[PDB]
Amino acid sequence: DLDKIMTKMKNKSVINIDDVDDEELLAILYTSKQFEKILKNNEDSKYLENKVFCSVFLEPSTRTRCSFDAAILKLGSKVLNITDMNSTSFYKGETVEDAFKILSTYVDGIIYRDPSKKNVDIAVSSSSKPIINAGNGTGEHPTQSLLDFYTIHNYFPFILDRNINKKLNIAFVGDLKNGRTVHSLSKLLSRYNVSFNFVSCKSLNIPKDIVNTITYNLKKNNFYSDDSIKYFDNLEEGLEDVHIIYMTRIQKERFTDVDEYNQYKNAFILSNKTLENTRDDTKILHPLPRVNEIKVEVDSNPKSVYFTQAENGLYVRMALLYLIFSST
Amino acid sequence: DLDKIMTKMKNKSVINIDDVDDEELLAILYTSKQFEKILKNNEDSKYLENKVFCSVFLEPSTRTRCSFDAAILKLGSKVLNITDMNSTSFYKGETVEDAFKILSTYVDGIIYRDPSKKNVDIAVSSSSKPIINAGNGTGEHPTQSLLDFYTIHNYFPFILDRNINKKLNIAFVGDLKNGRTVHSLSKLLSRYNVSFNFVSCKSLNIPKDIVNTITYNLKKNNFYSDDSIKYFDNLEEGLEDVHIIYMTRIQKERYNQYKNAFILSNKTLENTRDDTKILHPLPRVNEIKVEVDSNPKSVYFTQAENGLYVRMALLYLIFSS
Amino acid sequence: DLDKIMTKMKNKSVINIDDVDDEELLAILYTSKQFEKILKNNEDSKYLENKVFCSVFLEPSTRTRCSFDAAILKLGSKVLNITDMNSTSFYKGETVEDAFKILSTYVDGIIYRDPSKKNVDIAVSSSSKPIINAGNGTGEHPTQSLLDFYTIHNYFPFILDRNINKKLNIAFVGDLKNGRTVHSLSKLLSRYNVSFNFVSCKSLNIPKDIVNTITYNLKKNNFYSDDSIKYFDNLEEGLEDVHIIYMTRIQYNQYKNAFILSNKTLENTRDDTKILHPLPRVNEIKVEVDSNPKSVYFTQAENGLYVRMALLYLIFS
Ligand SMILES: Oc1cc2ccccc2cc1O
Ligand SMILES: Oc1cc2ccccc2cc1O
Ligand SMILES: Oc1cc2ccccc2cc1O
Ligand code: NA
Repeated sequence: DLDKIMTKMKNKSVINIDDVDDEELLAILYTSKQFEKILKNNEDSKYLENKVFCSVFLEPSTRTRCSFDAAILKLGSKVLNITDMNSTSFYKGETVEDAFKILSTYVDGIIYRDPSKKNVDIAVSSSSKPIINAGNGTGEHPTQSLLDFYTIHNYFPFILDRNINKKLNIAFVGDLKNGRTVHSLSKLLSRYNVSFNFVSCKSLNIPKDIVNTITYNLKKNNFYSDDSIKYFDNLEEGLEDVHIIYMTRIQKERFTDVDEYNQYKNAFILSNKTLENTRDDTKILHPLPRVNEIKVEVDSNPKSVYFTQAENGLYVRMALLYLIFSST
Repeated sequence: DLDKIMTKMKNKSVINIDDVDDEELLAILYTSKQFEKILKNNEDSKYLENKVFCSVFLEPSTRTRCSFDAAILKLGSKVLNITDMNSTSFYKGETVEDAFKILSTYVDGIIYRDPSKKNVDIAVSSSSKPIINAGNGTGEHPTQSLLDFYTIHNYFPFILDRNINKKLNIAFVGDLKNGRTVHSLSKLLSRYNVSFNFVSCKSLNIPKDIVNTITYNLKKNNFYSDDSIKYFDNLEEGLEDVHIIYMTRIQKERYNQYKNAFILSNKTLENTRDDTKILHPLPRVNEIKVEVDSNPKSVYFTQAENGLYVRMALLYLIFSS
Repeated sequence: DLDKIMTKMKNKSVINIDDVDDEELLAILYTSKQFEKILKNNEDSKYLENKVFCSVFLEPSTRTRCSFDAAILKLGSKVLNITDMNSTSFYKGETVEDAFKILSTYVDGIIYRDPSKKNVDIAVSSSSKPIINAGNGTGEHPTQSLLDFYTIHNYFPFILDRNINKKLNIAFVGDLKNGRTVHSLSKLLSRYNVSFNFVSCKSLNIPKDIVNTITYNLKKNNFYSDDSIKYFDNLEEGLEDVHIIYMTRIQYNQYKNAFILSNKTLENTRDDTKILHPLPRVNEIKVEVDSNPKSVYFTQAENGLYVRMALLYLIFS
């Protein structure tokens, strides 16, 4: 019932993936699928024409910012842009609360990226218009999780059924400790019948916090067992019997010590060889950009869908904006 | 007669607040009010759709640039942005006159902000398209004046009457020397029955030429008396019988002694008139304590919101077909 | 004719002026002229409405970036801008191939300015959408050549005829060595019946390989003679009997004052001669020359709007 769902979603801020419930998630997946058909047939996509947004990006994140701008403008809307290298360079003396109180009288909605946990939450309480969090310091990047799930669901639509006999097995590989994308998508997937392989070097293990949350979310639907969560330090064991391989970025800005960065960047390299004993239906995701995590040769392997995944982002962002901001 | 005033304003540049006459001021106010009703009722505000603008900002002024962009885009028009720390990084060898001659062949109009006084005036005489000055070295910021006036007029509509028995009293408080906002609004208010309190430290006093322009403008409508301009030292005396309090920003560039001289608190407001309204061009740092935001005398966030309506109105009047 | 040409040009990347052949040049010039009429008569110009572009400028080049944005927006389209000082801050660890692969799934076309040739060539192979090169290190600046040629063609339309009895004579003046704009436009003009006067100081001479290409092109269309290419030291000889004077930017001290165009120096030129300069100018043309009817360098800049509109339209409609 897209109409009941849309009334509920209208004017919603999306800050954490838990702001999206089951019915909203189905509305987003369905709407995303419509926009995919629309774009792929070169149909008119201007379903949100009279809106003006502000996109405020207070750290270097030009790829994410451009993804949101492309979705706004493809919807037929307009966007003005605030971009700065950090938040203090923009706010200067001014409080986040004043800035958002006024900005929100200028525009119909705001896309906000700020590594400060606190700033996004201040923004939301002071804004008189809906905010979409495009990523913040505290591990929430909801539109990424949504586009990841959309992508997963396209190959394995049983993920939505909550069928005790149809379990999806995913391996997360790389920086589990700091990977926000992993945190947020884990939280979402664990609402469904999903089992997890965590593959990482010791100092980049998945945090306890995330494991507790995954545990809680699986138990809630009686899908939690001792086989639900496995831990591995090598690909040959961790890649066995998974439907999805999700490779994280290894972010240089996160590892000061360049030797640590060099150790972690080359610990898990996906090649055609490391893929030989995976399931025939397995699909490889990566939020992008990559550096050495996935060899170029893998781009020709039909198991890889990480470029399709990034393209799916346009559809899913358009869908989310449309559902929140349309007057109908 | 809006139709007759719209023919007059079409393709007008707005550089100084003296480019706007009494009747044009009325049409801006009236048109701003229409945009306010439209926007408050969540309605379709595409009143100017087929235009392309260039916004040229040659000092850091992110907020003002976003204000204008919002107005343009909300009207249904388009904008391209040139942004730089200073004007020399942008012009480099090239004359302002060449740059504006060419730019004007690409767009329908130009919003220009440049800390140089002279540049804007060069730009206007070289441009084949209207220019809106969004603030310059010579203390002219006419759209700020317009929106300030609109906000004042909302609470004290008699300011338009030039009735000898209904005088508006305003205190400007802070940096009067370098306050672009103060110079421009004083020039506009002084065409009406208004008296002025200037509250500042010695180093930041209002320039004489602003005093001359005020005096000259008041004399011209017989509103000048020896009471018309007073100068104070402290708030308690400065704020005494004033319908409007206008706090300036006190910005670091132009300091530790200046920044704490005049902070508006609920204390400093106890012996103002019941009906006084507080304006501030924004952003605010410490000039007004947060407690004053709940005091119903404060209207600075409405004032900034009003700027959407007034900028939309101005653009509409100048650029529509 | 034009729908056939448009089907051909649809989805073309324009990287070098040699990506544009005779018939594509004709469609560009025709369509440019239609946009000129439309704009000058205040008519609706929204011929490309549902398109979203990405403008990627990886060196400072504000004026060229604004021209393309103006043309996109005048067509009724939208643009998102990527706008930093070098390419390494933008690519960081990502390959140019991955970056363009993904960006071309988000947008309908890309306007790209990068001083690196390697980058532009990888972009074109990786992009699933057409790219327009907005200028690069190597002097390929095709939209500048196109608008230069449009401007020339307006005053001397015989340039397109390839008539042995109607030759256009052009002088290029200033920094011929480093003046990209010259190299590119020379290559385009040498497809036609054109003779060249190169006016420069010793150290800023036109490169021999540009002279080789010009020679080759003139021979191929049977327009080459021993008068085809002349070399000069000075304006008084150089400016003689030329339909076009093209002044370069001089972008030093001694080498930037040698050829300044004044009303005096124009006294013995043809009455019909037109003065172009790709702009901005510093000292190369005196302000007095702006009033002289022979000067068209501001009309030339304005024409650039029409020409960029035309090219965008023809590629992306
Ligand atoms: O994930 C990516 C998104 C992009 C968007 C715009 C331009 C380049 C991009 C590269 C990416 O890896
Ligand atoms: O104080 C202000 C903050 C702003 C933030 C974004 C856009 C416009 C703004 C105007 C303000 O006065
Ligand atoms: O010389 C030029 C100046 C410009 C200024 C603004 C936009 C485009 C411009 C192009 C020029 O050649
Ligand atoms: Na824009």
